Amino acid sequence: EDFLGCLVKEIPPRLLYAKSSPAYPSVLGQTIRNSRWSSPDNVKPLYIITPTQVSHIQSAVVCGRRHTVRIRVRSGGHDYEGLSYRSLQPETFAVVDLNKMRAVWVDGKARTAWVDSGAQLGELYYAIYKASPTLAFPAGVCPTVGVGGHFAGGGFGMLLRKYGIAAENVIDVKLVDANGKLHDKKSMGDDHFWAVRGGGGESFGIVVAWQVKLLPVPPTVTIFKISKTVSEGAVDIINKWQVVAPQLPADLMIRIIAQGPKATFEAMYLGTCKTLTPLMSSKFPELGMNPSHCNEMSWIQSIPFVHLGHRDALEDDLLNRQNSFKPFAEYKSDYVYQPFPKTVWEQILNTWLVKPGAGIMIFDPYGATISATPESATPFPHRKGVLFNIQYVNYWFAPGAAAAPLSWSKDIYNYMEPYVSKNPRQAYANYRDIDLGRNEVVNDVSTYASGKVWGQKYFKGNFERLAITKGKVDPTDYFRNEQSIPPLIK
Ligand SMILES: *Cc1cc2c(nc3c(=O)[nH]c(=O)nc-3n2C[C@H](O)[C@H](O)[C@H](O)COP(=O)(O)OP(=O)(O)OC[C@H]2O[C@@H](n3cnc4c(N)ncnc43)[C@H](O)[C@@H]2O)c(*)c1C
Ligand SMILES: [Br-]
Ligand SMILES: [Br-]
Ligand SMILES: [Br-]
Ligand SMILES: [Br-]
Ligand SMILES: [Br-]
Ligand SMILES: [Br-]
Ligand SMILES: [Br-]
Ligand SMILES: [Br-]
Ligand SMILES: [Br-]
Ligand SMILES: [Br-]
Ligand SMILES: [Br-]
Ligand SMILES: [Br-]
Ligand SMILES: [Br-]
Ligand SMILES: [Br-]
Ligand SMILES: [Br-]
Ligand SMILES: [Br-]
Ligand SMILES: [Br-]
Ligand SMILES: [Br-]
Ligand SMILES: [Br-]
Ligand SMILES: [Br-]
Ligand SMILES: [Br-]
Ligand SMILES: [Br-]
Ligand SMILES: [Br-]
Ligand SMILES: [Br-]
Ligand SMILES: [Br-]
Ligand SMILES: [Br-]
Ligand SMILES: [Br-]
Ligand SMILES: [Br-]
Ligand SMILES: [Br-]
Ligand SMILES: [Br-]
Ligand SMILES: [Br-]
Ligand SMILES: [Br-]
Ligand SMILES: [Br-]
Ligand SMILES: [Br-]
Ligand SMILES: [Br-]
Ligand SMILES: [Br-]
Ligand SMILES: [Br-]
Ligand SMILES: [Br-]
Ligand SMILES: [Br-]
Ligand SMILES: [Br-]
Ligand SMILES: [Br-]
Ligand SMILES: [Br-]
Ligand SMILES: [Br-]
Ligand SMILES: [Br-]
Ligand SMILES: [Br-]
Ligand SMILES: [Br-]
Ligand SMILES: [Br-]
Ligand SMILES: [Br-]
Ligand SMILES: [Br-]
Ligand SMILES: [Br-]
Ligand SMILES: [Br-]
Ligand SMILES: [Br-]
Ligand SMILES: [Br-]
Ligand SMILES: [Br-]
Ligand SMILES: [Br-]
Ligand SMILES: [Br-]
Ligand SMILES: [Br-]
Ligand SMILES: [Br-]
Ligand SMILES: [Br-]
Ligand SMILES: [Br-]
Ligand SMILES: [Br-]
Ligand SMILES: [Br-]
Ligand SMILES: [Br-]
Ligand SMILES: [Br-]
Ligand SMILES: [Br-]
Ligand SMILES: [Br-]
Ligand SMILES: [Br-]
Ligand SMILES: [Br-]
Ligand code: NA
Ligand code: NA
Repeated sequence: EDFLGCLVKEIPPRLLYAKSSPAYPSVLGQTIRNSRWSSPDNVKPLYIITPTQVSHIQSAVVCGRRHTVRIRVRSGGHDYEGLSYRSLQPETFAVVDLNKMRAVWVDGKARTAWVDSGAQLGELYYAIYKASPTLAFPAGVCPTVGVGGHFAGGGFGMLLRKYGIAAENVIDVKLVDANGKLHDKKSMGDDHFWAVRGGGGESFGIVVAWQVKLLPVPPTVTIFKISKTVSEGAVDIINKWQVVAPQLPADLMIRIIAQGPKATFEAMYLGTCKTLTPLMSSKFPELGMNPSHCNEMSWIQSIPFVHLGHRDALEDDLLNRQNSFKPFAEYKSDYVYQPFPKTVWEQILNTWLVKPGAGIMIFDPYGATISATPESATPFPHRKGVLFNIQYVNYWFAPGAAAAPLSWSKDIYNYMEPYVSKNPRQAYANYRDIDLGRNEVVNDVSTYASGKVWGQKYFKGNFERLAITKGKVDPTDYFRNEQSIPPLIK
């Protein structure tokens, strides 16, 4: 009653929910993306707060501090492990859900915008579009991903080779810290501002809004999706790709989707078919790309096209808060610095991707701008020398059929170990993977040593600076989860 008592004093009760409340279950599930985490055996928050004003957030944090109830913040709910709305083990926590704070204010001529953390990527992209056909912002591919978690974890998509990650294009934030104080860049100091942009969600306070710079794109971009089965010589072509793709011009990204003995080469080119074809002919003719393969469209139209395959449905695809896609999902990731021997590609395509419960593998090439940024200039370390990133995606759709796909994710990660990065085995923070390791808690504080185990995988040489920053802004580890930066102090 103590915490709840505090909340009602400053926050409109229509914005507060207890498990008792009749609307609680729908408020909880509304942005859950993973059916694994909605089943009733999952630990649920004691309370849910849905602020509409920043002062509501400040009040929630103050109350939380005063009555020692911890807060997990949720924006888009896409956390792979569900850590924005569940804990792994029993504990008492409130979720602050930001889905009602979703405004996007674009300043077209200044090429900047303020975006609320509760807005979804689709909404941010659309608002930029309404302002200018030739402005863009380099973030992820999924339109329902929340801005808050995405930017905090770094965030990258089809513009990553041109402009880098979403986080390194943030010029200001509005943040509520572990004491309910509201900061921006001017008032928070450098480590905190460095850490919050890429150092992972939750750990560095609740970001209310982000100011971004908007970047130029041509009025026309070109997409292609070219498939090659192993019969068509996939293994030979993908073997070339791993060396060529990272050093293609920054205007050209070619990623690979593979879900059987067949590679799909998905490309975004910031230019026309006219100029892409000779470039392909010159730099990667092994693909056999020709003008029939070109899809010219605006940058904004490329967003639903890349994720769905649709070309027609702009407002529907970018502005959607229905969420009927709640699969059971498991994810892992890897980084690759030196080329695979062609035999590994053969095993992947012919053997591993044809197993029971086998998943999907996505290959994003780096190099160019993302790899130009020094490794420590942001908390995101996977930069110079990276050929490509790998995501291992596993979907299933029935509650009892978990064992085989889980077993495949585990088995293929083991298989790949010799061929991917090591000491540490690097991983992408926004592809959250609890099997990389979790925090131990001693005297109600996350330990540095337990945090180090996964932390060096996500953040490499930047982990210690993140922990020191944490130590400065949240020494009592108020804002934490099972995989959040532990405070390092003396
Ligand atoms: C579901 C999904 C995820 C995707 C998809 N595609 C991606 C892509 O093309 N590029 C990427 O870089 N990442 C992609 N991902 C992963 C997402 O980027 C991550 O899953 C994001 O972390 C998701 O953000 P969000 O939807 O906001 O997730 P939440 O569960 O709300 O938060 C995650 C994490 O961060 C903390 N957090 C949330 N909100 C805040 C604020 N305002 N301030 C600080 N910290 C915050 C949460 O506590 C939690 O720990 C494609 C798809 C379909
Ligand atoms: Br109080
Ligand atoms: Br009210
Ligand atoms: Br209610
Ligand atoms: Br419930
Ligand atoms: Br709500
Ligand atoms: Br649900
Ligand atoms: Br998910
Ligand atoms: Br519970
Ligand atoms: Br406000
Ligand atoms: Br207060
Ligand atoms: Br107390
Ligand atoms: Br506490
Ligand atoms: Br567990
Ligand atoms: Br779990
Ligand atoms: Br735990
Ligand atoms: Br201006
Ligand atoms: Br602005
Ligand atoms: Br308009
Ligand atoms: Br995304
Ligand atoms: Br979607
Ligand atoms: Br800046
Ligand atoms: Br504000
Ligand atoms: Br304040
Ligand atoms: Br401020
Ligand atoms: Br400043
Ligand atoms: Br100031
Ligand atoms: Br600081
Ligand atoms: Br994260
Ligand atoms: Br700027
Ligand atoms: Br341009
Ligand atoms: Br053009
Ligand atoms: Br196509
Ligand atoms: Br094809
Ligand atoms: Br082969
Ligand atoms: Br070839
Ligand atoms: Br190479
Ligand atoms: Br080249
Ligand atoms: Br270029
Ligand atoms: Br042409
Ligand atoms: Br040509
Ligand atoms: Br050739
Ligand atoms: Br066309
Ligand atoms: Br178009
Ligand atoms: Br066009
Ligand atoms: Br349209
Ligand atoms: Br909708
Ligand atoms: Br490697
Ligand atoms: Br290397
Ligand atoms: Br098998
Ligand atoms: Br460098
Ligand atoms: Br720095
Ligand atoms: Br290197
Ligand atoms: Br490089
Ligand atoms: Br299934
Ligand atoms: Br099974
Ligand atoms: Br399951
Ligand atoms: Br099995
Ligand atoms: Br090894
Ligand atoms: Br190591
Ligand atoms: Br490791
Ligand atoms: Br693992
Ligand atoms: Br513990
Ligand atoms: Br204690
Ligand atoms: Br404890
Ligand atoms: Br240590
Ligand atoms: Br390291
Ligand atoms: Br590093
Ligand atoms: Br470190
Ligand atoms: Na290494
Ligand atoms: Na997982």
